[PDB]
Amino acid sequence: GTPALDRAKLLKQYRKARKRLFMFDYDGTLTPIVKQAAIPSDRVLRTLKTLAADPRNAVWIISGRDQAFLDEWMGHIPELGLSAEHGCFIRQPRSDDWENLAESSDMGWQKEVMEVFQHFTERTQGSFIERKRVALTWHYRRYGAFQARECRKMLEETVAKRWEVEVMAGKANLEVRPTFVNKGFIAARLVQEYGTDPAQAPEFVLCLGDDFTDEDMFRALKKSGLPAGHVFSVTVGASSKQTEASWHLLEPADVIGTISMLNNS
Ligand SMILES: [Mg+2]
Repeated sequence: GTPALDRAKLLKQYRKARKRLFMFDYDGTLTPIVKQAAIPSDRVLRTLKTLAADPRNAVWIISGRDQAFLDEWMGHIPELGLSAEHGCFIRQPRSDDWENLAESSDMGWQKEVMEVFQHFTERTQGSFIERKRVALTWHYRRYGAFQARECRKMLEETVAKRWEVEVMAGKANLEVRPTFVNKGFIAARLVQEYGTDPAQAPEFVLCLGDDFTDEDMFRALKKSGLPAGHVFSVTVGASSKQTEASWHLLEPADVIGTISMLNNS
């Protein structure tokens, strides 16, 4: 559990900070979860535009949403940093260049993953491989769970040992993906971009998200080296929710309200 976000504490550090960093998950955080439906309201867009208008602020939207979604709904706010398709497409603040991070990355790890995946596929009836530009996935929905543990172990003693890649399990599913698709990696990278000089660090960081993928960002900020009172990791959810975050807000409405308070600092 966490205490409710201390809004006075937040506002005070915001006003004091000369550089500020915002990292926002989209779905469930800036807007409610719904069953292409979750388009951003005018209020959300206006609030983000006003926040990004301040050159002291670096404002990032970090989403698994398709690149076209973020581009169409938020691209017109030029100061926003956009991360789409789980970290696969990035648009820096004030850049009109979308970058494809897969084509920048050495994907040489895929061959060895395919080798390990073929080994287990030959020994696990009904299993099969799915190949993407970025992620390689071993499906066993059709013993699976045990084989997946064996496979996970083999990937760890080989592929993961020499490639910046991480192993992710699904319900009946083993996926292997570059570290750059991990939100914690993305958050760590955003902070590291300010350099190692402590006087050039952001003095205010607000990091918001609503589910397990966002827990990685909160964990990453614990390793940032930033002064405790400078970082606000906030989960969107119940007060009783176990989280790596330090604070909670109950609903996306409370998120937008909180940003609105800052906009009026
Ligand atoms: Mg979310």
